[PDB]
Amino acid sequence: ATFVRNAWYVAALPEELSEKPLGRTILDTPLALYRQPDGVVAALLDICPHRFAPLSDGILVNGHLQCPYHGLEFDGGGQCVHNPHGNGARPASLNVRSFPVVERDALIWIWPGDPALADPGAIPDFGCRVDPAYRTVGGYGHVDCNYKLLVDNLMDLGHAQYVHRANAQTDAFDRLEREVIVGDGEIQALMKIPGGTPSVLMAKFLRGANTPVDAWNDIRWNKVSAMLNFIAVAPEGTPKEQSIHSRGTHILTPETEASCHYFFGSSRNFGIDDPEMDGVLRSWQAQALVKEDKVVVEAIERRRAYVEANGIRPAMLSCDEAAVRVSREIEKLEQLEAAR
Amino acid sequence: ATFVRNAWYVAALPEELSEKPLGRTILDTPLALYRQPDGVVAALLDICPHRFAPLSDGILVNGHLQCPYHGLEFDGGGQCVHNPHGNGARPASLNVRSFPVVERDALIWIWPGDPALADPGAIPDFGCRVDPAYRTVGGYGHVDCNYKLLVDNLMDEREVIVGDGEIQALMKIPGGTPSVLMAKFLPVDAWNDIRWNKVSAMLNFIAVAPEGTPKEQSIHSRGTHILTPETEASCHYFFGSSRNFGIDDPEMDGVLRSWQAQALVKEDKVVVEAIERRRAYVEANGIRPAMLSCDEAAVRVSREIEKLEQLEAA
Amino acid sequence: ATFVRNAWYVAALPEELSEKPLGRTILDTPLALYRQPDGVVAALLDICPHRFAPLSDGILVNGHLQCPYHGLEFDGGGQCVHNPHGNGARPASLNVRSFPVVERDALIWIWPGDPALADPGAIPDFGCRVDPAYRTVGGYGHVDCNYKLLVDNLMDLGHAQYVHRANAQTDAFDRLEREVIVGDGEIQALMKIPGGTPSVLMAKFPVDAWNDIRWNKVSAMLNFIAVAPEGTPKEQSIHSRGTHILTPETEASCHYFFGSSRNFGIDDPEMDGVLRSWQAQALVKEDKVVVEAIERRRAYVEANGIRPAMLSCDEAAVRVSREIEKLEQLEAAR
Ligand code: FES
Ligand code: FES
Ligand code: FES
Ligand SMILES: [Fe+3]
Ligand SMILES: [Fe+3]
Repeated sequence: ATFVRNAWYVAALPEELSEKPLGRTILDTPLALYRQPDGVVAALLDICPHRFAPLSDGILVNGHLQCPYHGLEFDGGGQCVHNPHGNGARPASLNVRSFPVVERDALIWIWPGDPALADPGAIPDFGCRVDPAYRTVGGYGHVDCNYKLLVDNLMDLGHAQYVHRANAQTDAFDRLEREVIVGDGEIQALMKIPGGTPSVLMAKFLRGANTPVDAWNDIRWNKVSAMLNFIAVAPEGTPKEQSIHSRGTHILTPETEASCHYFFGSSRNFGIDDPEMDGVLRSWQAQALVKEDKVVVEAIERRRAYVEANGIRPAMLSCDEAAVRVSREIEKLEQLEAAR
Repeated sequence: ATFVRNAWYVAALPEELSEKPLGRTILDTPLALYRQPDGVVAALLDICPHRFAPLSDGILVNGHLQCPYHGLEFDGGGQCVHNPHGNGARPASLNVRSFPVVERDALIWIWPGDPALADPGAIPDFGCRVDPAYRTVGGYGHVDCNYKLLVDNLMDEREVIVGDGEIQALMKIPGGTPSVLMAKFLPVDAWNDIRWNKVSAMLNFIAVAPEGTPKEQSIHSRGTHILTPETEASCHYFFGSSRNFGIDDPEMDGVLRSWQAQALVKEDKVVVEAIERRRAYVEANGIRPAMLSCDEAAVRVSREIEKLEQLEAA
Repeated sequence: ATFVRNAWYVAALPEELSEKPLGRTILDTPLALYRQPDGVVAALLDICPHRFAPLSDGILVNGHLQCPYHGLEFDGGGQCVHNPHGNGARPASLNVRSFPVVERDALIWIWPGDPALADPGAIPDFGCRVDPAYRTVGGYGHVDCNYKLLVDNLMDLGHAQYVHRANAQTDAFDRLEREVIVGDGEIQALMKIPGGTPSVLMAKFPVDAWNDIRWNKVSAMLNFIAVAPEGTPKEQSIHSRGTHILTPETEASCHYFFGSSRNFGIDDPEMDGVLRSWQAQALVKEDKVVVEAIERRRAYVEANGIRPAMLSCDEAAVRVSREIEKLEQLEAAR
């Protein structure tokens, strides 16, 4: 598998983690992820340097992760801090690899490449997730596809018109206005849907109001595979910036070449103290993201062998510009990294 | 990934198909099989030309299959007939592969190979299946073995008659014994014949009459036994019978629709699936099967298949 | 992948075998194992020479294994003895491979390698299993690891302080002493565990305990777990001699034959229960979970050239591992 290792990836949502380790593989690298007694998250290679047992099946002893096999103890920097055996000697050979972690924007970011190069300034901005003006709900999904298929999915949100038609179909789809803005390490795909009846989802945002609206569904990509969308709806002619909206976290992290982790969320500026609106967004996430999109991209992954064996290449449509530009940027990053 | 692609295979029974597409893989080729509003069956490659979504997860829009991902619509010839996006242009690059398909003898026949060579006149004759003189019932099953194993099993006064892409194994038993099924409709002759056509389509003839009687006027069933490879190690099995006895008996219909009664009893499925699991060992150790006297027809068939494979190798 | 094929392996416990065949794969070789009416065990390649059906799914007819598919019948030497078809001729091509088998010490040993070379004198000694002075209970487990991982597990029995902490803990761990003695195709790790409080298990039979293990090539081990009052001679201890015998199934899976042969409470059903409970919990659950997890990490370890870092407890396991690697490479280079 080719992955871009010198980049930050979301490995977990903070609420997934505790003093009980979580074993999760990112970029074909098995990790043991836990929150220490002092609250700091650690990420260790989930392979004990002694005989390769899963540290993730161990427990904390004195805030130190104890290997379940012969009881070596490790701190969050991977240092072996206790060896129960013989003279108890702890040479550097017993230290386990530790991965840089930044807990930011209610995300656990990990750097899986050269730890010397881990630069917190490179972490994409998802500040809305911790902004008290936004209400955020979301979760985790596992998907049996190459993460690039879900990047493709997200970078053409037009797919919602079909894949999510029961919730997302608009009668103004024929009048979509698209632009693509290309920045440095960042690409935006903008979509405005002018003058339509609100979709079923947008009508729920508005609490049933069914008169004509403008809607937007923009998305921002940052390398490698972190996206933030803007789903918004307002009375015709009222500015974007004044709209009720959800900024959607859509972040992918490769697991294996043919599987990935999907971290999703909605950060909304409306109905902030409304458990029933929470439910609308959670049920949307459960149906759209973890069911419908999964089913499409997992089917596409199953067709990979045929496509490759037969030299089949995708045929592009007018809606693909942003997805293609992103795909080419990822490929470029992949090749740059394969040189190092 | 060794198949004989240049041949007609059954992909479905007609009763499986409707305006809701069926996704089924034959010879490692995923198909979307559906009936258009005019009744006519279409068979498209189950891979959208845009981004490779399963067209079989789509629905018809004005009789045209719509990709479930971004809404490209296709006709039964695979032509893209609507592009929702932008200027709506439909360059030839948006067309999807369509397979030669013939509905005949209550079977859906598909040609997975070189479409230039697909001659509908070469489709095997299963006419009994739509002959009103016969009551025809049957069904479908899936098996986790190479189809050749089931062909071998099927093909096991004798005579074996060998022709070009057809082989017949005939057996007559004078003073023979009615099958349990037929006994009650009767000093008998019995017949058990089977006909193979390339690659894996068989029709048997199981019959009993008073001695003397033209086997053509016997009490008899003609059994449909048609295999289609799914992967190298799995197959589809279409079975059925066309009978001239008890034609209005629904209980008889029932037992003749049973997979285990008519096609493959569980104990034999266990055996053939186990044989498939021994393939790796057999190949690694250069082990070849040892044939018995009962294998004569199966061997002849096996050799013809291998020749057809070898042709396609280049 | 690479196995030591020229060696005896346990393929079954005798109690697993009957006139109903058992299909089991050893060293990537599928076998049909059964007991003939005269009591003699046969082991045939589980691939009918006709069309490759599992003979192990058939039954015996007049003491002969009958293929379930078209009913060829075979004797214990693999000779085809009946062909129900045609003239019933039995050409030599119908015979099936039969493997050398020795039933000894309440074990079924099979030689999967060059049959010219199978010397029954080479089978290691597990005589306690049929010694009237000992009571033996045990069984079979399947494990999704390469057998060498479970050899490691068994040869460093100081994982029991952690993996088996609920049953096997003892404070005296601080003060382990462990002696490795190397012999010819045989390695032992010995151990006094002195003056200590007994582990939960020991209590179920201040104490001295011992926990020795003997390995013989390829992967056959017998341990010695013993406790006695402080100051008591190792040899007057109540003890269990543990059968711990591994046989490769595939590159990444194995068969585990375990047993306890004890010299105490030998008429006592409650003790049977303590031992069978330990075997169930320790060997088939806890150790299984660890080694199966390590197996899953193999791809990463190999891809990244990672080598193990050894501790003071590892000598015996390392010596054994070196001997197996040596046998494995000695064979593949011929
Ligand atoms: S494998 Fe971790 S201490 Fe031995
Ligand atoms: S994958 Fe079919 S329209 Fe996009
Ligand atoms: S496969 Fe055993 S008798 Fe035919
Ligand atoms: Fe979606
Ligand atoms: Fe253990």
